Amino acid sequence: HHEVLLRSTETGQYLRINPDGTVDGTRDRSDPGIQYQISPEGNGEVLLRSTETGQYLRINPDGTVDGTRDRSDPGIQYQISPEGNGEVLLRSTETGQYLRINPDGTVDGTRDRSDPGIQYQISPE
Repeated sequence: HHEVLLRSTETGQYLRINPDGTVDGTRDRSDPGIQYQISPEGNGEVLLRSTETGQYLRINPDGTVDGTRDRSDPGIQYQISPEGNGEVLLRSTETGQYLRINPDGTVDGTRDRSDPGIQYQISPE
């Protein structure tokens, strides 16, 4: 299905959207909530849709991260920005916040371009 995994370059943790719409990080490569489809929006924007539950990764204005079913719900548009050597940043267009996965497996938004938790590998399933 051309699914991809979104993996922290820092810790190797995978971004997971859970059936309850919560989002966190896990090392469990077998978890069904870590597969995504990149949804082209055009103009350099994409949505990141969890395949198991059809939810889009959302970064909320308050800096919290969760999932949503509704593609018009803002906060779900991203710019995938290559850094080099196959590492990328995932920048939410609405607010300009980067998607951050922290070493403890919590996931939130940040503007700190230097934070080690905003770098990802995107790999084919």
